[PDB]
Amino acid sequence: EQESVKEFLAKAKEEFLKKWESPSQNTAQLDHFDRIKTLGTGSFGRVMLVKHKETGNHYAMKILDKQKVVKLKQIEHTLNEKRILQAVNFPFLVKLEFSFKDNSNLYMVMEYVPGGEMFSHLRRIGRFSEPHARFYAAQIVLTFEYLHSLDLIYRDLKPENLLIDQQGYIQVTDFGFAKRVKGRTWTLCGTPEYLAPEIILSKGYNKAVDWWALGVLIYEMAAGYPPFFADQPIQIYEKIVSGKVRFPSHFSSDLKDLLRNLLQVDLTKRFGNLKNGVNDIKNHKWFATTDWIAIYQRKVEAPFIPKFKGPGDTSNFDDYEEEEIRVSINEKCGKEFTEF
Ligand SMILES: NC(=O)c1ccccc1
Ligand SMILES: NC(=O)c1ccccc1
Repeated sequence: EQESVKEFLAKAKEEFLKKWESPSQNTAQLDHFDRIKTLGTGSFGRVMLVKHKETGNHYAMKILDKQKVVKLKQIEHTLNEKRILQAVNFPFLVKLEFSFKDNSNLYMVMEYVPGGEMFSHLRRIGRFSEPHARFYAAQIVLTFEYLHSLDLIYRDLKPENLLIDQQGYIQVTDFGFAKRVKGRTWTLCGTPEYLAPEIILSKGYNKAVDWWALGVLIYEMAAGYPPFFADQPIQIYEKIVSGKVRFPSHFSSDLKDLLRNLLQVDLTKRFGNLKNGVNDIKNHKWFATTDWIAIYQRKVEAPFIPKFKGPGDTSNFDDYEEEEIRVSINEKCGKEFTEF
């Protein structure tokens, strides 16, 4: 690799480790914000559009219920999420601006991206052309090069976690499954359609699972649907481990070849996990038109720009029941979340 890239990644790791070793804590509080709208929901939390009352800035606030995190055995994962997010810095990662906790909840306040999820745009248009899919894929390749060099595995690549910003670039959100890992890790987590075979088979796995997920994402972007689909998860898992994928006829030969090497069931043969690491992907003929430095510098004109009216527009997100956000008079799970 060019020394310029080596030195960049050395500095990136230095800066990450300084924040990793001394995480920021308790940098705002709930009554600093006005609640605007629910942007998304899950089994143990929600994401809200909020406005800071003194500055007028909008943010997306992820709120996790401590008692539900405990019950759903997500304690370590939520601590990972916040500790990693407060320590990273890359053009295609959403920025965490504040974090704090109270008697009931954990709070992560991040930059609001009004363009919405790639998922919505993909389903609205049907599929992306190869150039369009390649523009997004290149950003994920660089983001994984960054994360993996910090010994981080992402573990939740899917279109819902990729927001499209005002310049049409990706900002990856939701680090709920991200983890700092030297060697292997074992937790069953992710989203079924995107799981690598070695996760399904309960092996000790590594960063190669992210490269598998990139194969799934590129396939889904270019086809309009993911390569392994079924009504039951077990049926999805049978397809994933089988080593069989069918490509639409409109796929280019270069795209098929790249995907066979990312969707390689044998992790020891999968692109991104060989001796040349990420460069087997960056040098593949499907990426021959990609100017990697220009992508990093956000100098490439994007395939499209989401339509939105301003930093408070929620039109690109959908409508959810507006539920109360209660804070108990008594502290819950204090010990479990001491480090948050
Ligand atoms: N009540 C509040 O201050 C609040 C602010 C933001 C989100 C939810 C609640
Ligand atoms: N950062 C955001 O704008 C965001 C929006 C919705 C869900 C998650 C994050």
